[PDB]
Amino acid sequence: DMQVYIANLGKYNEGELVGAWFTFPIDFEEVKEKIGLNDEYEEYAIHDYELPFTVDEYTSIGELNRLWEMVSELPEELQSELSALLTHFSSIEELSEHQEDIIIHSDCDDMYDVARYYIEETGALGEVPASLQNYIDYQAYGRDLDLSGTFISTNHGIFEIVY
Amino acid sequence: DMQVYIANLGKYNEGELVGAWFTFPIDFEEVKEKIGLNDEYEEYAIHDYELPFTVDEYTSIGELNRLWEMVSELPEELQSELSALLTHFSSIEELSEHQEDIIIHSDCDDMYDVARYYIEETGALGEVPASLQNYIDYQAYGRDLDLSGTFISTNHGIFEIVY
Repeated sequence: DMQVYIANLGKYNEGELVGAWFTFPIDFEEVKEKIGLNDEYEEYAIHDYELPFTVDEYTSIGELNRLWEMVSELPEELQSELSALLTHFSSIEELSEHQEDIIIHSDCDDMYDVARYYIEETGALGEVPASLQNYIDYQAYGRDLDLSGTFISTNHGIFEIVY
Repeated sequence: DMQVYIANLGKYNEGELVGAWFTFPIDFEEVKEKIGLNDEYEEYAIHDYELPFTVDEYTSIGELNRLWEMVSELPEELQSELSALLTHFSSIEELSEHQEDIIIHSDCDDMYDVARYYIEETGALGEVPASLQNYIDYQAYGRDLDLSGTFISTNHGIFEIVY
């Protein structure tokens, strides 16, 4: 759970490759004494990992401890879908800039229900007469809410990135 | 134009059948002297006609003069489509009972425009918000206006028989 397999730059041939699992936070010296060395300090071969995001094989461990703070800062419904938010954003820092703009529809599951929420519950367009209340198109209004703003659909609800 | 070919019960064999055209009103004696007789008074063989409605071959001429008053009483948009009104009613007298109930949409031509008239112009269901004004289904509301009341479609406009 949110861990790495970080050893080693020594043994490029990887004869009985070592270094199993380290959760966060991470010491340099504890991992270095866990995995040894190649008589000098070149380590953190990030071979395997298990993270909600993507990281390269040459990333410094300080950047991993930097990113872990911002990842563990967020609530679980954000942390369950960090790659889905990364499909619109570009970094965890940029997500941390706008981490209150994202509106979460746990109740709504598809665009019909999003339109029905914005019309029936909120009254964003105005009051709804009851004889009109059944005769309102939701699909075309849902398509125009899709083409106006930016909506992302996940398993839990619908994420709405607002400006 | 609204006339008949009424001769004769004499000459069942119709050897040089006579009696050409008589508009309304109709005399018994003028037609009888126009077409002759068979030494007695049996006449008004209604063979051909040209009328906005349907009449049988044994109808008395007094009933024709009776019906012509009610037919010529109506305005031309009713008189242009008397058979279309007869598809819902049963007689010209019954049409004369309810001759003010029929509402005429010269402007509207199909059920989409009838729904758009009842919603946008009248506001039968209430006020229309402008951001809602495009997102209102008219086809389903038109189908339910069709299945609720009684609408008849002609060349000129739409006839609405109201209760």
